[PDB]
Amino acid sequence: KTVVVTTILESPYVMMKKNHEMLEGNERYEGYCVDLAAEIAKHCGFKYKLTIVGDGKYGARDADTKIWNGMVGELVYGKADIAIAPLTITLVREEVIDFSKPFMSLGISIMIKKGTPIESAEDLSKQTEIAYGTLDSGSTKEFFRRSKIAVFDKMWTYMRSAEPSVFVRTTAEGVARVRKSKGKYAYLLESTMNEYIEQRKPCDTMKVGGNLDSKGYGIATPKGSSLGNAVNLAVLKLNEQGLLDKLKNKWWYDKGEC
Amino acid sequence: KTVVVTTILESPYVMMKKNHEMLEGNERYEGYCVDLAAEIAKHCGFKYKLTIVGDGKYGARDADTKIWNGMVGELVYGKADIAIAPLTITLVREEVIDFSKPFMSLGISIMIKKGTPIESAEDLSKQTEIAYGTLDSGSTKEFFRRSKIAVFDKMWTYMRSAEPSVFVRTTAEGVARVRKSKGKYAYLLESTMNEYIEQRKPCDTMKVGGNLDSKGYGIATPKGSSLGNAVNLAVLKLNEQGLLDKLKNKWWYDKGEC
Ligand SMILES: CC(C)(C)c1onc([O-])c1C[C@H]([NH3+])C(=O)[O-]
Ligand SMILES: CC(C)(C)c1onc([O-])c1C[C@H]([NH3+])C(=O)[O-]
Ligand SMILES: [Cl-]
Ligand SMILES: [Cl-]
Ligand SMILES: [Zn+2]
Ligand SMILES: [Zn+2]
Ligand SMILES: [Zn+2]
Ligand SMILES: [Zn+2]
Repeated sequence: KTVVVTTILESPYVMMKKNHEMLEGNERYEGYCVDLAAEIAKHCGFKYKLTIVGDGKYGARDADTKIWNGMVGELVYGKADIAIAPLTITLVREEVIDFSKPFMSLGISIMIKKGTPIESAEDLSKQTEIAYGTLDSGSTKEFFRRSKIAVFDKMWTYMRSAEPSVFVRTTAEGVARVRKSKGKYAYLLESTMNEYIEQRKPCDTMKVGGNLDSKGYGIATPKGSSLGNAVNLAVLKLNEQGLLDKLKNKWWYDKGEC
Repeated sequence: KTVVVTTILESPYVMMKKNHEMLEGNERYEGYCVDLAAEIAKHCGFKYKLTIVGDGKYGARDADTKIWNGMVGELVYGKADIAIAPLTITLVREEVIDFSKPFMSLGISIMIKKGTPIESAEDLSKQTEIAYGTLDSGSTKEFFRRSKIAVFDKMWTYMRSAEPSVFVRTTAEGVARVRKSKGKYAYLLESTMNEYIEQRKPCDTMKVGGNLDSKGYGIATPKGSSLGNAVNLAVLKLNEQGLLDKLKNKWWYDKGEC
């Protein structure tokens, strides 16, 4: 009866509360997606258990094993009933899981340390002094891996073979690498996160250029899941009444520091 | 076998070619959605007939009759198999028809004649000198009609009773009214269209303030339609390979005039 919700620790979507070690269950977490799960759960009338993805990944299909990892894997293999997280709706995932209409719109963007002489993807692609990468097992990397668009194909060719590896295991590590590389590392990630980090101390990073592509985050459920149909309508409802915009302001700007 | 596609004449989505009177069938039309239908049809392998919505409306449910009009009505009542147009994904429509993942993201925006002293929805709502309205039988009007958000509820209260009526039957009429009202009429419409018009002669209008809400356009099919599942995957594919961004640049900017 209790719906298992898989998610991933990613600020400001899901964060441990400062005093989480004294709390149990869902109360240990806070954030935009934790607030969103709370809303969906009560408006849809069900009990749920928030569970952090074991491997801490969003989800990609291994070429060798053909196995899905991350949150996508938890849904594909029956470990979770719904994923409420900043999970990008993409063709390859849509073939194996169901997504609700987008609860948030965004795009791939470039994060640089302030002062870095880069203003766009074209600039990055036509130079080597500034290394750049993205998150492993995420949609951004798969976007670049499968892209045949000139500029993006060139960036992928560079990234897939760059040494040291330009890929990071977590967004936190990518941001930390941008902050500690003295302008020599640019990080490709979704605009929403880029925007979030831009407003967090030490305020030493910035989003440059426009978005490279346009995507959306949706709540995901196993293919042909009964719950998915209802959740999709619940998300549409929450959006129309301004709850999602309200949540965005609360977690991005009301808590900003720059 | 031939899929009936309902659409609406709305530049730059669907426009009659200059020499359409000498052409027949689908060849009479051109535009972003005509290009999009052409893509979906060949990548999904089907013949189709583009058909303009009889009443020229997007679709709303009459309170008295409870009947759906516009393109939504054509799908609900079996007159068309798919609607390929700038049809906004909304809760009330989602209850009766199926939408693909968004092929375009946008939001409600304000269109004003250049020079009009209005910079936001709050400004409009706290004054009466400048009348403002939206399109009848569209999602923007239903957004305002059902909204309980303070500012939007106040604007709806004003609009529903304003005299002369602030509602227009077509986007063309709303834009014309903005252009001929000498700053005394502001028009609420989706940002994509606002952006389009801003780049068309006489270049006397402009989009002001940020978007009031965030929405998406999806391709619509009758509920539980087999075609919908496949089209949704086709749209996801087209987006990932940059066809939609390519189409946007072609119909909005490559043809701009301001
Ligand atoms: C963590 C986040 C959200 C900033 C992100 O930034 N670049 C990405 O690839 C992702 C993950 C992506 N949303 C997904 O679902 O794989
Ligand atoms: C014509 C267009 C697209 C500019 C528009 O602008 N305001 C609206 O309500 C609509 C129609 C809407 N997209 C719909 O589906 O009802
Ligand atoms: Cl490597
Ligand atoms: Cl009236
Ligand atoms: Zn609620
Ligand atoms: Zn290496
Ligand atoms: Zn094609
Ligand atoms: Zn009247």
